[PDB]
Amino acid sequence: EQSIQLTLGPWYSNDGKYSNPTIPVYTIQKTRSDTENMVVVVCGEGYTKSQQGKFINDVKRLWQDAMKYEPYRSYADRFNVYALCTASESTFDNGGSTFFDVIVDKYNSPVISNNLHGSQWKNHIFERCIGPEFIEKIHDAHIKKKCDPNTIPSGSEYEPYYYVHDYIAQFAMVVNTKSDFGGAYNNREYGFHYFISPSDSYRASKTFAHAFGHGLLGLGDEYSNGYLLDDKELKSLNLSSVEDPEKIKWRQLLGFRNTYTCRNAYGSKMLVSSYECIMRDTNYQFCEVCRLQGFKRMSQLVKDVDLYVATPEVKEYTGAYSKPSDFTDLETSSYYNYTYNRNDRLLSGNSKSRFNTNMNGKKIELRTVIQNISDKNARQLKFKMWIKHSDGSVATDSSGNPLQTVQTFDIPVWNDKANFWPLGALDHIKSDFNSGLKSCSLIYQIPSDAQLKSGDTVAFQVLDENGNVLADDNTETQRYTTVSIQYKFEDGSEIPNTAGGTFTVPYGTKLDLTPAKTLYDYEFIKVDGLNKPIVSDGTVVTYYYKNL
Ligand SMILES: [Zn+2]
Ligand SMILES: [Zn+2]
Repeated sequence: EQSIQLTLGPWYSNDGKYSNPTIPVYTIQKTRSDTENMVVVVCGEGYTKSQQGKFINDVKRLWQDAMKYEPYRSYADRFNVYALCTASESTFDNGGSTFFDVIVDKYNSPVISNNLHGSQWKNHIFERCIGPEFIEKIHDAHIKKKCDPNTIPSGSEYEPYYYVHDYIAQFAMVVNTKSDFGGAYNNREYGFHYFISPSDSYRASKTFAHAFGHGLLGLGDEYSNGYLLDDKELKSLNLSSVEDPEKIKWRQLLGFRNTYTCRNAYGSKMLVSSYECIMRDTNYQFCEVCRLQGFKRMSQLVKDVDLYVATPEVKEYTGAYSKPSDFTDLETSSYYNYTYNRNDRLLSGNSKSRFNTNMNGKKIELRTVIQNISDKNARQLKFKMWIKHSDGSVATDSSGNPLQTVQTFDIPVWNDKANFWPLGALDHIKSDFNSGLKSCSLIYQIPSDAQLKSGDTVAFQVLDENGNVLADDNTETQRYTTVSIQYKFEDGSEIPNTAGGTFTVPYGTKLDLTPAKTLYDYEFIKVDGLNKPIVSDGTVVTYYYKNL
């Protein structure tokens, strides 16, 4: 009941096998209008018509798994996700005719092969054919197509299609295979903004999250080689060749969690902020620099986000890794020595129980990084830190004074926001990493006469100007809860061409999103499940739309 139709001439289907395809559209997630959310369009490669149920379930699995990683998780309910059921004549492994002519080259890179059947512009199909039709028929903006992609253009072959990657934040192509491969194609000046990953490889979800890190978050491969020249140094979001810690772009993050600049290989001139990142090796999480940069990138596409508050940490303050000269050795072994030293001093998250009665007279530091997303309003955050007894009470010194401290930090405006992948940008040239960025450190001396008890821990809060708690000592290990979204007609029927997925949120989160006025041509009636704390797995939020 919901589909788009394409007209593919010889440049896109030279053998005529997909000259006029009908493509069913499935909505996996639609929590707001497409103008308010980041739109993700996923197509299938090497799935025959009878395998489209497998494709939709594969897209839901890979998507739900990608949304478990920060920074994507912080925006999980701000994406609209659509699965386009592109049918191939053959499965990918059987090797016959497929919708996207994907081949795996000698370097294990998956590519759309224009020369497989002579379709000269096959790898331009997303922005010249699928994108404009989807943006006209399905996307809430309903932008009319203005170009015929099968006729010879009189001017630029690229400029008429630049709008496609502003309405569609990302194109993803999932290949029906167990083969292990991954490929990201980002070059907006030449219309490319898609990636190719497999449905069933041993690391399928990890590959998907990594490739999405290039496409959506604008991040580079952290296994990259070479010395970055000035233009490449300024352009890169998460790589650097600056050996001086006083000048490196991410100097404010040094010593925050596992952030210690190091070479990405022996003798390498390419430096990374952490050796343990998914952008270098798919077995890891996103590093703090990738989390910050990716959060900043997505804030440009969903503009109701005001602040980034990295999860604070508490460590015993010994003086180690407290000044730039402590970060001059860039060997990978120096990164690992740094992480062992941090483990030995950690007093937060899973190491909260490492606080003991021998902490009297010792200093402790509450540290985090904050990014202001506003280019207009400066912010003031208040940090509170105290020593709390196992029975909730606040520990005191030998005179009855509580072992508590407070500090206020100013967060400057993000003045350079227009240079950081704003909506409509074709590239990234230069940006000031420190614009709107503030590393916050509260160093408190535990009194020599502190009355410490067995089971005491460090408690803390980060508060906004109105006293709202943005983060606390329970944040790092807080439970996440699974939410399921369902789409129904007024009579209770599941809306055809919907395949409602799940995402996770911090326990107690109140979802406050304005539902889209329409789902396909159905008008919104009501929603059950919003503006109420999510405190159970399998919590269902049901969106009701009126049938035609
Ligand atoms: Zn990569
Ligand atoms: Zn990283």
